Amino acid sequence: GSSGSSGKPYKCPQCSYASAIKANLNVHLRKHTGEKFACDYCSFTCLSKGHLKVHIERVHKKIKQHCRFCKKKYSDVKNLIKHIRDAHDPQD
Ligand SMILES: [Zn+2]
Ligand SMILES: [Zn+2]
Ligand SMILES: [Zn+2]
Repeated sequence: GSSGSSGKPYKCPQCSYASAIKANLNVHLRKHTGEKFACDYCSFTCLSKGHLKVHIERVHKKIKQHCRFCKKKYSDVKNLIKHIRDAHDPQD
């Protein structure tokens, strides 16, 4: 085999786990982490829901949007909903 000798230097700070590879320690620590809260507007993720609120309140507040029925542009997603409820209503 082309692999190196035994010893498992890369060790977990939280449990008895060890490996010979840094990527195996990185992947293992993902079990010990907190909850991932994802953004509703981008691929962003956070371990703190209060920082995720600030991310949306700064990055995705008064965000440009378009209608899925008439392709009209809108200045806020909340303004687009009122347009869909008036012009494209679900009969419910
Ligand atoms: Zn561990
Ligand atoms: Zn985002
Ligand atoms: Zn529309």
